[PDB]
Formats: sequence, C-alpha cells, structure tokens
Amino acid sequence: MHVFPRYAAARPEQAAELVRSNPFALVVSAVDGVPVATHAPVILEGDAVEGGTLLGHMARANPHWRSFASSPDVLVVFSGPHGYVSPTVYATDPAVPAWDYAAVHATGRVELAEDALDVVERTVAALEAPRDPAWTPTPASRERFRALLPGVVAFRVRVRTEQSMFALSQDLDAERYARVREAFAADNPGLADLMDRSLEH
Amino acid sequence: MHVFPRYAAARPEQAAELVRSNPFALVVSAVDGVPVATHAPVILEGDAVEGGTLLGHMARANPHWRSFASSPDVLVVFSGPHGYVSPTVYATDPAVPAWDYAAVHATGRVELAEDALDVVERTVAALEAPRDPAWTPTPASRERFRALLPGVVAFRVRVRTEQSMFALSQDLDAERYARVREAFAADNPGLADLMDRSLEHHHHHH
Ligand code: HEM
Ligand code: HEM
Ligand SMILES: N[C@@H](CCCNO)C(=O)O
Repeated sequence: MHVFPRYAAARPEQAAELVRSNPFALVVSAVDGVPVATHAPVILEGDAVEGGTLLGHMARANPHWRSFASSPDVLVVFSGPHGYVSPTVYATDPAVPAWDYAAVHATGRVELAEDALDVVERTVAALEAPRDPAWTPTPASRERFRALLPGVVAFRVRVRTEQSMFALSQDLDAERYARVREAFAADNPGLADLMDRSLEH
Repeated sequence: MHVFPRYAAARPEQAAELVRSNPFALVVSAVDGVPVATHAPVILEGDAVEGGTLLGHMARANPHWRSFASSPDVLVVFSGPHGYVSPTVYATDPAVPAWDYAAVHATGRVELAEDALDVVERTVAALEAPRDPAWTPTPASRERFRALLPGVVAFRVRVRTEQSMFALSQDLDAERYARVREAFAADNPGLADLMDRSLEHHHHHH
C-alpha cells in the first residue's frame, strides 16, 4: 500500500480502531512466488497495530497454514467502510470519479499458535462484545469447541510495519464534501459514520 | 483460498457476477516472500473469470507496479457482501459463530497495459453502468483524463485460476437458515439478496 500524504491517519488510535472494528480480515502469504489469501477473523492484542500482535484461526483443511510453519512474513489486510464516488455526486464539470475507503495493512512474522482454543475463545469474546445482548458460550458450546479443535489451526502475527489509508474525501472543499457525505448517508451509513469519526481529529 | 465444497459456486456465472458487481478489488504481489497489496478498481474482460482478463490501474507514484516485471504472479481478490453470524441468531445450544461472505480470488500473470486511457475509460463505463442516471464523461472531463494519464499505470491480468467462496449458510438447516437471512434483511440487504441468488441453483450432493 502506498499511503498518499493527504490520506494518512491523523492519530495512531485511528488505525487500531479500524482493526478492532473490522476483524474479518484477509491473511496473505507467498507460496512459490504466488500470493495466497484466506479470509479469517483476526483480533489485535495491544494498543497499537505496529508492534502489536494479531491472532487468528483458519481451517486445518485449508493448506494455507502450512506456509506459516517456517514463520515467513505475512500481510493482514483490514478493510473498513468504502464506497464509489460518482461525478454525479460532485455535480461539477471537469470531474473524475473516486473510491473512498479506509484500510490498515499489517505485515510481520507469523507463528503457529499452540493455544488454539484460547485464540478462538478470545475471538468469540471480541466479536460478541459490540452486540447487545452478547452471546456467552455455554459449557455445551465449549465442549463443542473442544470437539472441533482438531480441525482448526491458530496463528499469531507480530506486526513489524503498519500502513493505514483513510481516503475519506478530506481533501475536498466544504461544498463537495457535504455532497459526498450526504450521498453516503443514505445506503452507506457506515462510511458516513467513518467520515464523521475521521474529522473528529 | 481453500474452497470448502459446501460453499462452492453452483455455476461459474456466479463468480463473474460477483467480480462485475464488486470492482473495488485488492491487487496483491509477492516480492521476496513479502506480500504487497493495493486497493484499485479492476474490471473483467470476458464471460468467465478463469481464462479471462482483468484490467485495472493504480498510481504511478505507487511503487507496487515496479514489481510487476520481476514478480508477475499476481492475485486479485474481489469481495462481495459479508457479515458476522452470531449464535444469538441461531437461538440454539451447542452453537459456534460464523462469518458469511462471498469472494472471488483470481490468480495469474500481470503485464503493463499500453492503452491506459482505454482502461480508465472502460472502468468509468463499467462503474457507472448500474447507476441511474449514469455519468458519461464530458469533452472537458475527457480532456482532463488525457492530462492526468501520465500519473497512471494501467495493468492487465491473464487469469490462470479462479477460486470462489460462497459461505452463505447453506449448510444450516432450513429453520436456522431462515433466521440468518431474516436477521441480515434489515441492515445488510446486500447479503440477504446474495443468499437468495446463491441458493437458487445451489446443489447439495454434487
Ligand atoms: C468467534 C467467531 C468465529 C468466526 C468469525 C469464525 C470464522 C471462521 C472462518 C471464516 C473459517 C474458514 C477459514 C478458512 O477459510 O480456512 C473458520 C474455520 C473453522 N473454525 Fe472458526 N470462527 C469463529 C469461531 C470458532 C470457534 C469458537 C471454533 C472452535 C473450535 C472454531 C473452529 C473452526 C473450525 C473447526 C474450522 C474449520 C471448518 C471446516 O474445516 O469446515 N471457530 N472459522
Ligand atoms: C472510474 C472510476 C475510478 C476509480 C474508482 C479510480 C480509483 C483510483 C484509485 C483507488 C487510485 C489509487 C491507486 C493506488 O493506490 O495506487 C487511483 C489512481 C489514479 N487514477 Fe483512478 N480511478 C478511476 C478513474 C480514473 C480516470 C478516468 C482517470 C483518468 C486518467 C484516473 C486517473 C488516476 C490517477 C492520475 C491516479 C494517480 C493519482 C495520484 O497520483 O495521486 N482514474 N484511481
Ligand atoms: N463450520 C464448522 C466450524 C465453523 C467454526 N468457525 O466458523 C461447523 O459448523 O462445524
């Protein structure tokens, strides 16, 4: 990722916030020169992405995790709200379309996790916390977790470098910014909320 | 990507439909074992993803394209609607959470595209086609395009392999499936609509 200076994070908490808010991530490694990716829930341990630790799991039947045994670098991509910006919204001549989006790319050394039950149970706790009411695993569900464990592989990524993009129209002037924000308010309220939180800095 | 048989596409038309519907893709290369990714609009040339050609562009200022000569194996990830499935929705004991989603992973060789103007103009046409009204570039806009072109690097991907995941709760029983779809209908109608279209020709036991 090439972070355009105008679209850089305003505060390091912004990157960590996007990661925590969007745990369904893309985990990428290189296998014989070919990138291979798995969609998986990934949670953050620590206050910052850079220097933090990511924890995730995937299927044992998914051969991707075999590339982690040698502890290569892996890239984990967290994607926030996003949306196409049509020149119809800009309502100007000379116009060029855009795509507004936010994302955090974390790269670091992967390590297979022996504590696979701990990872999945911490993932439940993290993903249920924003819900009201939250689901708490019962003894019967935790027994089911143990029964499922042979089929899961858990992993940790120690983040060496983080790049975060917040391309949220902050370069526009007040007039068009309002047009873009109002257009997203309708059917992309997540993007509109992220625009509001992005100017909160 | 490992495509679990239970979540496989019923027809290759499903993969191409997802790609066309979700053009803001992730373009990934690997350089000396380190993956690098760029978010970019990518369009499909042809009726099928496998064997088809993808066209996209990124910033010339983005050093990612410099790797295309020495590392031409590239993955393009197209992501459709998705959403967390809480066991609260199931309303059953023994339960395990899930994340429902659909995605297409296209892998192949990348090459620089010589006609960058054609790529960006076809990208406009594709992204405006589902809109009403659709925006057609004015002469002044097309002049601006030509003025901006030096700052673009356009690329082509000849797709060797396509893998598609449609993890849309098809393994649940009908009762639980209905609960999941109804829960998504409110604030994730795109995901609910995708569940509906995916279950049309979904084949168990195939
Ligand atoms: C907390 C929320 C959870 C989410 C969002 C989630 C999501 C997922 C996803 C997306 C996959 C596919 C990964 C891949 O493509 O390789 C997967 C696989 C798997 N996960 Fe989880 N999971 C969660 C919790 C758990 C728990 C608590 C367990 C208990 C052991 C578990 C065990 C498994 C197993 C056994 C598989 C392999 C499935 C198969 O081979 O068919 N997961 N999970
Ligand atoms: C059709 C909808 C379009 C979308 C969604 C779109 C999106 C994008 C994105 C996301 C980037 C950043 C890529 C990166 O990170 O490297 C980019 C770069 C760029 N695109 Fe497009 N684009 C569109 C159309 C066009 C058109 C018609 C032109 C006319 C030449 C154009 C010219 C450029 C330029 C000059 C850059 C580099 C900007 C810079 O250096 O800051 N784009 N575009
Ligand atoms: N789908 C598997 C395990 C999924 C757990 N992660 O979603 C099952 O239901 O046995």
